Amino acid sequence: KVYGRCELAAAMKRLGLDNYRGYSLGNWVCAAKFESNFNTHATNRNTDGSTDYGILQINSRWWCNDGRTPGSKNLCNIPCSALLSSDITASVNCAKKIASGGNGMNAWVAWRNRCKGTDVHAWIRGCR
Repeated sequence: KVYGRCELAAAMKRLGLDNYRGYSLGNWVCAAKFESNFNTHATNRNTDGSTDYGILQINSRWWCNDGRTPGSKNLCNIPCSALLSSDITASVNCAKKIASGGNGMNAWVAWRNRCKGTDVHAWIRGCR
């Protein structure tokens, strides 16, 4: 799947992501095109023996299982798969918990690349 920006972003609101660890959802939204381009089934394999997955584009060897990655942890104890689904909320639910770490959006430098220091409400406006 691949979700439409607004069609998708008030969905995060549903998850209250907005102000998840003080994080405005636009910042979240962003990461999705930048790290997800809002594609549910988009998944990027690394030259590090693993792929980030989902739209979230998070690394398996630390979070999910696709039974593939040598020495992977899957601390999410879940399917790497269950996330690229045309309904990301699941991955979201895991991604969200994953921010419980100190680092924050930092873990998506792509975020720090784009989403960091940027006008995140630039997403919010003109969509209910």
